[PDB]
Amino acid sequence: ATLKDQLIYNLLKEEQTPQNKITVVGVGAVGMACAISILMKDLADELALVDVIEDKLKGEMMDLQHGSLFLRTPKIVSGKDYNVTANSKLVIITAGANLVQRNVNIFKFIIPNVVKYSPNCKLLIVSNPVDILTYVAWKISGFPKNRVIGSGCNLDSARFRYLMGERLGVHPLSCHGWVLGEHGDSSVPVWSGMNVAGVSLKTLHPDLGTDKDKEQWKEVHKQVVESAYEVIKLKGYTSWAIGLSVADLAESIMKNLRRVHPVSTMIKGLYGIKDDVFLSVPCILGQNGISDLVKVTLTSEEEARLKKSADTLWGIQKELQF
Amino acid sequence: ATLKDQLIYNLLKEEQTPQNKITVVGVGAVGMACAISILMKDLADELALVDVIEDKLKGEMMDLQHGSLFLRTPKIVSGKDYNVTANSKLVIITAGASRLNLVQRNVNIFKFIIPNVVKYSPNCKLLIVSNPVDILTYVAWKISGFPKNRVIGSGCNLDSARFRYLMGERLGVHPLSCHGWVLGEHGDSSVPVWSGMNVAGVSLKTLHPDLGTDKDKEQWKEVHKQVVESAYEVIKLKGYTSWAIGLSVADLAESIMKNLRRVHPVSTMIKGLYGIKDDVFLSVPCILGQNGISDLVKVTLTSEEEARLKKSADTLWGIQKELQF
Amino acid sequence: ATLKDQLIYNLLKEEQTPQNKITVVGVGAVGMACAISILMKDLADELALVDVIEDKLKGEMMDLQHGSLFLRTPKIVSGKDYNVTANSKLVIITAGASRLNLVQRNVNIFKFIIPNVVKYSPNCKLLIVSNPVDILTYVAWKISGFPKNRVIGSGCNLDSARFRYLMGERLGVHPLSCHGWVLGEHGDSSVPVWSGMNVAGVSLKTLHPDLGTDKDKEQWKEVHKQVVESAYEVIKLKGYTSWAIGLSVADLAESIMKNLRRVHPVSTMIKGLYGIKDDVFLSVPCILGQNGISDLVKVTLTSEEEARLKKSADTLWGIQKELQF
Amino acid sequence: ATLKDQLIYNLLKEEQTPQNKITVVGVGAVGMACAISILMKDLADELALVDVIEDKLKGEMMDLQHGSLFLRTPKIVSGKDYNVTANSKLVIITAGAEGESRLNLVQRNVNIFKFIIPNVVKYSPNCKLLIVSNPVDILTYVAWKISGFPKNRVIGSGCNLDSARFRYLMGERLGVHPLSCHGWVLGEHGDSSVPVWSGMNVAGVSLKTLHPDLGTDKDKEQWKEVHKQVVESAYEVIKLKGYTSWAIGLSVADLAESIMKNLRRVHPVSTMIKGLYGIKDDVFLSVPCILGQNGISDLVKVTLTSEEEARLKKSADTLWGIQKELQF
Ligand SMILES: NC(=O)C1=CN([C@@H]2O[C@H](COP(=O)(O)OP(=O)(O)OC[C@H]3O[C@@H](n4cnc5c(N)ncnc54)[C@H](O)[C@@H]3O)[C@@H](O)[C@H]2O)C=CC1
Ligand SMILES: NC(=O)C1=CN([C@@H]2O[C@H](COP(=O)(O)OP(=O)(O)OC[C@H]3O[C@@H](n4cnc5c(N)ncnc54)[C@H](O)[C@@H]3O)[C@@H](O)[C@H]2O)C=CC1
Ligand SMILES: NC(=O)C1=CN([C@@H]2O[C@H](COP(=O)(O)OP(=O)(O)OC[C@H]3O[C@@H](n4cnc5c(N)ncnc54)[C@H](O)[C@@H]3O)[C@@H](O)[C@H]2O)C=CC1
Ligand SMILES: NC(=O)C1=CN([C@@H]2O[C@H](COP(=O)(O)OP(=O)(O)OC[C@H]3O[C@@H](n4cnc5c(N)ncnc54)[C@H](O)[C@@H]3O)[C@@H](O)[C@H]2O)C=CC1
Ligand SMILES: Nc1cccc([C@@]2(c3ccsc3)CC(O)=C(Sc3ccccc3Cl)C(=O)O2)c1
Ligand SMILES: Nc1cccc([C@@]2(c3ccsc3)CC(O)=C(Sc3ccccc3Cl)C(=O)O2)c1
Ligand SMILES: Nc1cccc([C@@]2(c3ccsc3)CC(O)=C(Sc3ccccc3Cl)C(=O)O2)c1
Ligand SMILES: Nc1cccc([C@@]2(c3ccsc3)CC(O)=C(Sc3ccccc3Cl)C(=O)O2)c1
Repeated sequence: ATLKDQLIYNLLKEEQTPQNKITVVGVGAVGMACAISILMKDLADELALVDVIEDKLKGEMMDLQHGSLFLRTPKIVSGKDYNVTANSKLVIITAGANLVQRNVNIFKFIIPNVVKYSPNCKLLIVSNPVDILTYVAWKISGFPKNRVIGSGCNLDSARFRYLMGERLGVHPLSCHGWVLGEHGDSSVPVWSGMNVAGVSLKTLHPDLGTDKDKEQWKEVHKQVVESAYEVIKLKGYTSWAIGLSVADLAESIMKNLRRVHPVSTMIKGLYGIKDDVFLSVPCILGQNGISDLVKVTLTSEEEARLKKSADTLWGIQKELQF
Repeated sequence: ATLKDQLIYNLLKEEQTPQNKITVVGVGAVGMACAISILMKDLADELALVDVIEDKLKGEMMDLQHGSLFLRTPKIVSGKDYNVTANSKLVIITAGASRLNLVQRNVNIFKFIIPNVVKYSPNCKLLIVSNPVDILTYVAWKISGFPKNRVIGSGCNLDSARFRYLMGERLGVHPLSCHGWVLGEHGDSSVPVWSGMNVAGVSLKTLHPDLGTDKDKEQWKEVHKQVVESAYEVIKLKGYTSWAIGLSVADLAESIMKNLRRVHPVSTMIKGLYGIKDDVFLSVPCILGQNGISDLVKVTLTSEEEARLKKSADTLWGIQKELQF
Repeated sequence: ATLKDQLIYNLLKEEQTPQNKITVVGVGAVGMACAISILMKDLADELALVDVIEDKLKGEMMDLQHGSLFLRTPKIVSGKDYNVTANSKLVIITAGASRLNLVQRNVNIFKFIIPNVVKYSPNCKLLIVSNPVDILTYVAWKISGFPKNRVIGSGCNLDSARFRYLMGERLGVHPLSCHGWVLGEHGDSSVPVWSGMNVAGVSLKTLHPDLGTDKDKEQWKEVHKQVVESAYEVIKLKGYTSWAIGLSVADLAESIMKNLRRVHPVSTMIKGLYGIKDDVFLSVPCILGQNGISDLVKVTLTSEEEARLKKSADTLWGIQKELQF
Repeated sequence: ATLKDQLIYNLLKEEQTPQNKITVVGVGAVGMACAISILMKDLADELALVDVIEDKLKGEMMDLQHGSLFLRTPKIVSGKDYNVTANSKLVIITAGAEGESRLNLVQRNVNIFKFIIPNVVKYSPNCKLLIVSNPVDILTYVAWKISGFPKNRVIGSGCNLDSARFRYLMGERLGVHPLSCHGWVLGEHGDSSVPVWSGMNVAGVSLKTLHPDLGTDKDKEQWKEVHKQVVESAYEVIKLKGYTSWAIGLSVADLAESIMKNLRRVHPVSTMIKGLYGIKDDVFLSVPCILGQNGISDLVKVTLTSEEEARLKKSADTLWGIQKELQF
């Protein structure tokens, strides 16, 4: 008899399926930071990694497996073939190649393959331009709107709260503030909702977020955009902050928490938007993905900025060939 | 008054010393993996990062700070100057660069780092990750002037973790329940201690006396060979290794910061054991806590195992006695 | 020689002291729920338990110690003598029993406890849970002689947590995303701050102007009424409350031990606010960290809310001025 | 429109069948310690509590729900009716029943299980059953017989706590964390448990090899006292506080973690041992078992000395003696 058979008596060999499986597509700095953060948060019983660069993919999988002793995710798998992703509860897309067209072409291959092996999964899109690519994943997959989630303004809001926390000398967890709309350069800081312990900063300081503000709090949102380009300039890419923010969304979904996050969802029917566009609003996240969304009261200016983003996104999206 | 003063009334300005500070020196793939793993394990109330590449260092610090909302480490700092590292409980060194020439280049790097670390955190524990780890732990010990308990080498911690992963894969059991120790010199010359390999206290060697020999039909020696083979394979495939070392270092940091007194295979002063008479650092199971290595486990080794550690000690001392401090 | 000496070689026999010690005074249902929650959150390297009932105290300590394999707190100690509490960073008081006769009995208990706590941990933060919490936080502050930042009352922490649970149930949103503050005097006379009630920064009062009034067709005033009613209902149903308070106390302990600077509704010296001139403790949002309450949030209250806090401060002072120290 | 409808736009009202649900039957000190430990370890997305004392059950549920802000288990439910337990992955039985007969107390607990087990099976036919109620070895057998479940899905807490206490005591003597002190207590849970001296080690270094007198009466250091103290400790906690709760709750949550997360870690739990150590009867005894999503998929075959083998066989004979007389 083998040493294994001498040591262990088997009761049954019955075929089993993962109960809390997560797949990460694209093993670049973003995908790998998502992976390590998900692993250290014990959110999955199985992690699958997919990429087109086979050697890097194998190396990344092996490196994570070598740290198994320090984790509570018993199975880590990888492959170019999507059969490794079968029965995933959540599929995170961090894969990426004007730039719009080549990322749409990457999705044309990825999304049907994801849908084939995990037809009941929630899709979480991180790849940029995130608002266009969440629409692209929704269009290709044929999934209901609740199961197609864009990372959207989750990171923008996290950076905003970090900067707010630094100015006030308070932990970001206790500094509330929402950055909504189009992810990136065109995002909207909702000044009316910025508060500490339910105390509105705008009520205390009516000049908040205006050019007349002597303390120039508008700079806090300007620094959210500036910080992102600064990190790229300094280290060539960003990874840690996005990975942590994605694992926070993954936690709400995997644990059915029904916490509210600023993520990209199909906004048709709000703020005079009549087109099939995805923009960030506060969404309730759980086991069914986006089950509900918060209807934020926006000022005329804020509403106009979301409508302008929606018009620009639809302008690009109506010319898209699938 | 300012909006801050309108919103918040201050009771005291008194800002005390950080109580559970960790410093990571070198922000390459290894140091950053150590950093993220330490952050996600809530081991520090302050994290300091140091490197000579100023742009990369700032970018890495900012990227970690941007994830603050999702962490419980309220202060993340960085700088080329070691004043940012003041009052660290633990300092992790991952900085580094013919073989005697390569080691000498790391000695010259350590000649700059170690006095600067000692200046700002004289009571810290030093955790050496930089390769060749056994030699560089000796170098850090020699330069710092610290007692042996406060100078810890990552040593065979990763080698053992990989061994347990491979053992777990062969047996269909979680690595946490697969016990096995890889000791001695970190890397190619490490020693798998076959006598201690067990599941639930059941010795694999007692069940299978050929275990770890060339006459073994199942070739369990391949499990230790795969520990060394895997490391080169990861380098070939992605260019470096990061995740496994980062996780293993954070596991050591946890025992130290939380004074757990768990047993880990780390590099310590082995003079006085296995006929070793030279000032060399080799991995043995050590009890880790608030004062670093307080104790070590005296593993019963066979004549062959003892000879391999003695040969490693002789080779290490041969390189060490020629180094310029 | 001994088996221990054959197995383990000792490097140093250095006497060490805990770096993150927490003491719980009173091992009743509340005290023990605080201890298990603190243990499962890895907040302490040492946990000390104190009580006057010696058999129950020993039994509780042993029961916790027997679960050590599943915890990361290496030392659990207990005793009637306060020498077991020496060098505590945080001391949690859950000890205690006409309503006025009751207060004086708790004052008598505190006259023994507080000097003993101060003697062995002069630099600790005191966290008062025992009822009437606002009066007993004042009593602990007066007896200890500690600055106001190091005397914290559990106050409206639990009231706010229950409010957020009830708000969450009505809206179908996790309590973490349902923001609402219950301030002032803990218990029956607490104040729900309707203006701050929000989800994602969207004011419920702006959306529903009748919120918190008798005109309200949805009767949101019942949410605050149910916070008070729930507490008496749990007592009626199981005889005491433990789990919710223990979890809420461990959340405060986390901000203090980890120097998080998160904002919590806790009882603090409110003299100088809302026209209050007496030495009384009431709940306001406080920034909690390594120095206890370093700062407080100045909540804009309506004239009605301000009047309720002033009436509570007058009533608390009325009881306080008659206490014998 | 309601304030909720003004604030929130609903995408779908559809509620999925429970995905990672745990049920705790019996809300005494043991059940509630299991419940708080499971909650603080984020093992379940839904926790169900069942008991026959309706007021205490409601009070315990409400108390846990009031701490929701500090937890990541979004749904806590309770009831006397087992419809609240539907689709549980794992069902933990802690419900239990002045000097009566040995067979008398067992039959009282058997009567309770005759009501519980069919109700559990009705609403969660595919669950894993984890038995904590005493006498655990007999009651795991009873749950197995009544349920009709395959042996892999019926797990007894067994010697999990005995081993945890042993490792704590070993750790205290050696000045090492219990996580690094390895040692197995097997067989019959409680008074008749077997310390496996041959497997006692630190870093793979056998204590028995270093100290051949280990676990014998001639031992000058009396290491037998470490196992004697495991049994003595249990009675001492009962004498001092009236019951035990924290240690059992933590040990049960550790088993729940391996099952819910399919970890395949090895634990000393009670399993149907027929076919081992000359045991021919349908009895449950503790051996190291691999725990995962299908419950006990495998077991470790520990080499026992003649004396150790004899003690397990004597336990098996005693347990079968009681079981063959039980009225179902
Ligand atoms: N939405 C947000 O808040 C943030 C988004 N990002 C985005 O994340 C994306 C990725 O960032 P990086 O990891 O730094 O890029 P990267 O280029 O380093 O990694 C991308 C990976 O995708 C892979 N890939 C390409 N085509 C593929 C295919 N057909 N199937 C599977 N994998 C494929 C590549 O081989 C590559 O490994 C970018 O689009 C970036 O803009 C980054 C930070 C924040
Ligand atoms: N002992 C073990 O088990 C393992 C050790 N390693 C070792 O970790 C070390 C680092 O690995 P990588 O991060 O991939 O190398 P790396 O070259 O990518 O990073 C090294 C960093 O050290 C910095 N550095 C150089 N001189 C410095 C100085 N005087 N002060 C401060 N920083 C300085 C560099 O600028 C660089 O950022 C290597 O020596 C490697 O062999 C890696 C895996 C496992
Ligand atoms: N502020 C809040 O939000 C909440 C406060 N509470 C309060 O917590 C307190 C305790 O509750 P329980 O644990 O249920 O009461 P308990 O009576 O069961 O426990 C109190 C313990 O204090 C001990 N004790 C009495 N005198 C002592 C002394 N001089 N030194 C040390 N220990 C002494 C007792 O022996 C007893 O074990 C009560 O005052 C209760 O009102 C409970 C829930 C919430
Ligand atoms: N196996 C082990 O290692 C350990 C086992 N235990 C055992 O756990 C059991 C429970 O301990 P305690 O909580 O202290 O006892 P307890 O008497 O305080 O609690 C038992 C609960 O079961 C309930 N119950 C009774 N009949 C029921 C029924 N037909 N359906 C639902 N619930 C019912 C009771 O109402 C009661 O609330 C005991 O049998 C004890 O021996 C305790 C410690 C360790
Ligand atoms: N790994 C990687 C590679 C390329 C680009 C990036 C990017 C990037 C893009 C432009 S500047 C930084 C991708 C990306 O969307 C973000 S967030 C962000 C970007 C611009 C403004 C405001 C915010 Cl919050 C970000 O922080 O990083 C990351
Ligand atoms: N990031 C980085 C860069 C260069 C070299 C390395 C290295 C490396 C060296 C040669 S092959 C891999 C450094 C290093 O010592 C290890 S562990 C290791 C190495 C060889 C054999 C057995 C073991 Cl356990 C390891 O895994 O990684 C890492
Ligand atoms: N363990 C124990 C024993 C006796 C009394 C209590 C008490 C209690 C007191 C009066 S009614 C319930 C102690 C106590 O202050 C609380 S919180 C609370 C109490 C009353 C109203 C609103 C709130 Cl949020 C509470 O929930 O529980 C607990
Ligand atoms: N809650 C409660 C109520 C009554 C009895 C118990 C009991 C008890 C039984 C006899 S002495 C203590 C139930 C029980 O099995 C245990 S473990 C145990 C018991 C005896 C010896 C060795 C061990 Cl490890 C234990 O620790 O506690 C618990």
